Amino acid sequence: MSPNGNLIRMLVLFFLESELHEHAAYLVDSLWESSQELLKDWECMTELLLEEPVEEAMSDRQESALIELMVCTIRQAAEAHPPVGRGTRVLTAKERKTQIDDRNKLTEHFIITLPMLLSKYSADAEKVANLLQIPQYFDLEIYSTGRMEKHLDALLKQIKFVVEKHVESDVLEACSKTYSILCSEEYTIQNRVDIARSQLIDEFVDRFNHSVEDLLQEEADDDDIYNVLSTLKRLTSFHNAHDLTKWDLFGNCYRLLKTGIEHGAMPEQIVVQALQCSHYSILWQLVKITDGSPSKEDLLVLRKTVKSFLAVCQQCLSNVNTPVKEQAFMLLCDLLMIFSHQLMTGGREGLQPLVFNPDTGLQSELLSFVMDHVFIDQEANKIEALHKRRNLLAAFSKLIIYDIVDMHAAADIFKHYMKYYNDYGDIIKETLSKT
Ligand SMILES: Cc1ccc(NC(=O)c2ccccc2C)c(O)c1
Repeated sequence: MSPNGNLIRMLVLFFLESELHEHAAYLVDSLWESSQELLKDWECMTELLLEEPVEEAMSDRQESALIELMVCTIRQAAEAHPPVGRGTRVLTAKERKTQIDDRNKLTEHFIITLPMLLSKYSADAEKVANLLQIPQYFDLEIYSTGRMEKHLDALLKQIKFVVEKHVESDVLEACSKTYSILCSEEYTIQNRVDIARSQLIDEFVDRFNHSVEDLLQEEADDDDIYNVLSTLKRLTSFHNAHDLTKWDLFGNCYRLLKTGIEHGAMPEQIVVQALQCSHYSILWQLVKITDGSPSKEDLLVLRKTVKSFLAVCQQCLSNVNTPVKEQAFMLLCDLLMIFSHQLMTGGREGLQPLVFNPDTGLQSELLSFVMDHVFIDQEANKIEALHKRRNLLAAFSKLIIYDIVDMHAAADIFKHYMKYYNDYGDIIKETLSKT
């Protein structure tokens, strides 16, 4: 009760104070054979996080660490195997009997408790985003069984509160996934969740649309810019896993982008988002046309939209801000691969009119950006910045293999930059071997 509250309050210390476990998930896994009972006392944890102290309190850092360890205990219990990167795998009678029971306990528990956790820590992005990893492991049918409808409203009350307080990519993406999980995976609750959502959205589209109109008509306030980007972000986040096509968002994005090309004076994050949103709008328009039995005008309407957007993305390569160029490029290398001749695979030859071949002028810019923004001259930030350029190239690499860009002009650049490996490599190899 308080005995297990000591063991866990010291476990959060042993993890934070010693460098002996860098990864929470690995720590929990290592103790799991020996210390399962203790590590599945979720009532003990949720207590320590919600209670007020008598004496000694918890530190913001230690709180964050309990939340993180907790989620890792919830996963290991649900999945009933060591985490990604410690695995090997056939449960026995009892192992499976235990798993079902653990899933029951953490669902029955967290349905009640997770609304309250979110409540208290509502403004802590890192904490909120880590708590929202928990529903995926719910036995969601129990939002019926336990007559627990009151608590599902309570999660949704709190998820609404978070998205309304937050603009960080981690929180919103975390909130979005949670809605996807609460939806599809049991009809019983699907209808209730669907409404809380499409009302959540409506409030944000009305807010975005007014902001957009505010911005463009205006001299343009620091607020005008706050409001446009603030709302857009919430919607872009959601539009990846949520089919927001019914709200014509592509329209206002396309205006913001067009205003930022024209008068050259659109803030860099508005543009990047405005893009990423448009792109999600387009992918969703495509799916409805793939799975439907679509008409001639249908194809030709989406086509006109795609060709107008491919031009925006191309144009946005010229934007001063390199975050824009990177996005612009990343979408160009995606879109040109999607609306390639591959689109006519699986007897879907009806889609010919959608296919796009990128011109010389565009191909010469898709080379430009590589030479300028992959292959540059000159701590934690830089290993991350590298894997990005890596991805930017790997996504351009796909266009080279299927001759969507001039493959010869590309390999000529790959010559020019790999020179010092062709020209001096052997000599540097055998040298470093003998030291
Ligand atoms: C995703 C995202 C990023 C940034 C912002 N907002 C701001 O940057 C902002 C707003 C008003 C006054 C000062 C600042 C710095 C936002 O709303 C959404």
